[PDB]
Amino acid sequence: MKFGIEFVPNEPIQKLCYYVKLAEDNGFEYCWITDHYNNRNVYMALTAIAMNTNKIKLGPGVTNPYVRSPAITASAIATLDELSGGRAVLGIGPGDKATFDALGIEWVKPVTTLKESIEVIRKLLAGERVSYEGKVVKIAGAALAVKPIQKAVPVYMGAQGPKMLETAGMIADGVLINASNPKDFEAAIPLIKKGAEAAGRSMDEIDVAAYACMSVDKNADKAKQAAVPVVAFIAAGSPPVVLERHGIDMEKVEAIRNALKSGNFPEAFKNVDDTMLEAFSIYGTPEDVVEKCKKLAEMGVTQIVAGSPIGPNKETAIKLIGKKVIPAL
Amino acid sequence: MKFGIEFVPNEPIQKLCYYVKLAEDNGFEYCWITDHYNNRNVYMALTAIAMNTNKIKLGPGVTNPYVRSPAITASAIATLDELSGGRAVLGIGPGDKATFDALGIEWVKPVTTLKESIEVIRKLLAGERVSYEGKVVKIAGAALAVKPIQKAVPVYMGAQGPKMLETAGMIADGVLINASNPKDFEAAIPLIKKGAEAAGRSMDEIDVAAYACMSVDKNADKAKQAAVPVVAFIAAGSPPVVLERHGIDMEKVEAIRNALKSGNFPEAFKNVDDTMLEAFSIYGTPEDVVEKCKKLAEMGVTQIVAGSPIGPNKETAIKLIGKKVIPAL
Repeated sequence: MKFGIEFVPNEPIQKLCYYVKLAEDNGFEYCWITDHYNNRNVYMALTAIAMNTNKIKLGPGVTNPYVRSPAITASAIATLDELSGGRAVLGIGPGDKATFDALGIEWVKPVTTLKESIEVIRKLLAGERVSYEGKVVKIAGAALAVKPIQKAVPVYMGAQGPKMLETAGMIADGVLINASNPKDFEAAIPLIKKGAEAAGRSMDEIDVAAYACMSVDKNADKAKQAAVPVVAFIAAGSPPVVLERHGIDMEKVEAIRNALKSGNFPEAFKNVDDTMLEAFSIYGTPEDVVEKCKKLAEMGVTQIVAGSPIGPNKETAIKLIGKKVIPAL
Repeated sequence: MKFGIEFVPNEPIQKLCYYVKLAEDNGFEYCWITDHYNNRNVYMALTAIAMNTNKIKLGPGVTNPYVRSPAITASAIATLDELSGGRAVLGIGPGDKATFDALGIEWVKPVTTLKESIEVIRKLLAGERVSYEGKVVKIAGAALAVKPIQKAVPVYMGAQGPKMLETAGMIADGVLINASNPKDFEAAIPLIKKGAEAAGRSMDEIDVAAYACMSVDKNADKAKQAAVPVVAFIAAGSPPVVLERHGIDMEKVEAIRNALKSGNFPEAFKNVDDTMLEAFSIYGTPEDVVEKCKKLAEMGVTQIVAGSPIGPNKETAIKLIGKKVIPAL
């Protein structure tokens, strides 16, 4: 089992560089940085991280086709790959309507746009002069001067829905699924396989990654309490099918929704229950978390991403995962 | 007279960082990095430059509203300003049709779009929650979490045309004019002044920058020969009015145009003449260049940007400008 780590660049970049180097020292193999217009710029953060690291793979987790031209995304990735000596990965998903509403961007045909953007990005990274008359993406004579070090930079698709999961099976090197529980992967991974089989691919060529809420502490209950804020947001944002799959109490989900939309975070967290914590986070002592990670592997997960909060104290939790979780997996 | 320096990030970023640190050591006050999708990413380059420098102001020269959301541009600038301790500058212009044709981007109302984008970027950088119903740019509830250190990051507009120059006079902190000869500023600066007066502003609040082709060498003729390739491109791309102002031989301009569009650089360079070099570059010994810079200051130029080639050898020329040009001005 390979481990990744996820951060929002919402603190000074020097602090983030400390966390990622600490993660590298502790045997994490992937560093995923979120890409939201309101925070520190993802590629500037990744440049600093590359300068402070040596071996960990790193990239946006995830960017999207809309906030920058896919041609800009390609050369940003090539730049990262050069600086890092061949360690770049491209995490890319469809984005979200709330963001694009605020920025005045039309969310055109997200599944098609993501596929066409990935094809164009890969052709540019391969050094091709690109003429591409897509249904959405239209390129006429574009060519990079900047070149990656890797022959093919791996592309990980953010995928939550069936059509996106099947598309990832056909074209992606990895899949970032926002889930933490085996039931979710029992359902998701067959859809990826359907796409792999349609494309004549083996699942061996696809890294199925759990983009998980993780909270690890020597005290199981402190780990549980630290996962509550993130789980509140995950439950509030979960589609019906996910809430049905885990038997979540919908009246509690509505209480969380109302509290979050007025910013009453204490009130929202009051409504998180044990069912929600077991469904939407990997939490507990190291021994607890190792067992949970094993049951995800049994469903076909091949990368676990230690996502927020990581633990009650991120510094402490990164070290504890490195000493008593990663070596066991 | 303040000095800037311009680079294309078309080599490994470490080499660029050496040049910019060398420029800082030699008394340059501004560093302008070009923003084109085919090269290394401008903000990744600027991050590395910021880490290798201390005092020089730095930013894109120039970005545009189209290749990234203006909200992304705002947080990229804020991120740069934070990393650099308050040294960011935002160079921004309209872009160009050739690029946007290749990327599938419609070049909507260049002057209006640039004005609205600047207004939005400034409101975002000021910490405002932005609802902006522009003729082109439409923002609904966007807000940054990242903050610059400067209260107002200076905005320099790239401006070549009359409407853009007048707009820059009304709204910009500085103007980047792609010209090297006093005749061009004699014509341009009154248009900026027209806008400043319409907005009730003093020209004291506007840094008029000559975004110049510069070539300095202890041997005047080596300096002249090093300027030929850039001057060939400037002459080929100049609007009629500029070629008319300098009495350029249009037949040589056409020979240059045909050679460049087939990539015959030797043939294009054969057609560059003394008239073109005097009109489109600041070249010669340090003594020559000092006098030429003084005649630009007399027209109202307050920053000279040492643009490509800088000299026959960039390292040698940066040092020579620092020792025998900047101190004299």
